Amino acid sequence: VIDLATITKNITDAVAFAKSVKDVHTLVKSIDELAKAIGKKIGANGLETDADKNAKLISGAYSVISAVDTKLASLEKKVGISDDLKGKITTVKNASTSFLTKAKSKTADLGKDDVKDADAKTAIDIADTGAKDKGAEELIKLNTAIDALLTSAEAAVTAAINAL
Amino acid sequence: VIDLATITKNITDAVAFAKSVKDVHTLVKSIDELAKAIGKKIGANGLETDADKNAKLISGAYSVISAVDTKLASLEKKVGISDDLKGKITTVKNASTSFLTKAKSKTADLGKDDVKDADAKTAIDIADTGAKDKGAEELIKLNTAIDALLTSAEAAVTAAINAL
Ligand code: NI
Ligand code: NI
Ligand code: NI
Ligand code: NI
Repeated sequence: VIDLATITKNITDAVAFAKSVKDVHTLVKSIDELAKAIGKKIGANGLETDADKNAKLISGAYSVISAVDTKLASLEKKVGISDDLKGKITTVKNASTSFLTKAKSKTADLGKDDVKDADAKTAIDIADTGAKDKGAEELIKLNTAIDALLTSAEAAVTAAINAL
Repeated sequence: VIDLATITKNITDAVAFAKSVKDVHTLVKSIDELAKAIGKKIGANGLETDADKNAKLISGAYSVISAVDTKLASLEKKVGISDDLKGKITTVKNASTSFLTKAKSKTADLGKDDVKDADAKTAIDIADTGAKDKGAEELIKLNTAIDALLTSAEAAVTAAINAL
């Protein structure tokens, strides 16, 4: 009296799902690395200060969240996910779309020839002490939503290993 | 007479190692998203063309690979890793150190007030049909090295679940 095939499939499934979620979490976290580059140039010894001219960096962030967005779109579709987890996915996807919509709507500010440090922070820096009025707020919401989904996905992996 | 607990620990350890590896592969792949942004502004409908002024975007990529490099430096140190995997990690960390070294070395090209698209491509765009002479070559190497590490890491997870 025991049971292995079903338990094995359950760990495989839960791990496969966590993989997709983890990949999305990494991408979102990575905007924090891009924010460190606001107003920075590559110099002889690493990043040094060279304020402003940030547009293409924000474009980078936008490109990354685009990929997040596309990945979640595809996750939303996976078969055999619990209603629960599908909901947590939708919350992330909504947050991601939100960020992209906000950024687009601030084209005049974020796409101009010289986006100043302050404004770049309002788009992509979650520790921004300024207004978070050009993406940052939406980025915080995304971070909260993906942290929730990842917590759930990893919980399932743990449960599937210990139900062993 | 199989030892549920040793099998369980091995799944857990292999999965935690893959988690770290996977997070590094995603950070490296993300450079491909950033490259899509070279010479693009955020516009009312998404990225649109706005040539050049790419320095801060390259800084972004630089920042991201710093994070990769740091993560691998920590991985290198994990206890209980097989010599084989350790070697596979070293190949990745070497490649990321290489990238940062090359970028730094091309400061006069990459940190100037107007880095043109072509140049940006030679740093951070692995499908660049131009020279790969300011980072791209090293980024391609990094890509190969982490793909190999990831393949190994994921193989171990599947072995660990299958050994079950
Ligand atoms: Ni300057
Ligand atoms: Ni997070
Ligand atoms: Ni322009
Ligand atoms: Ni790859």
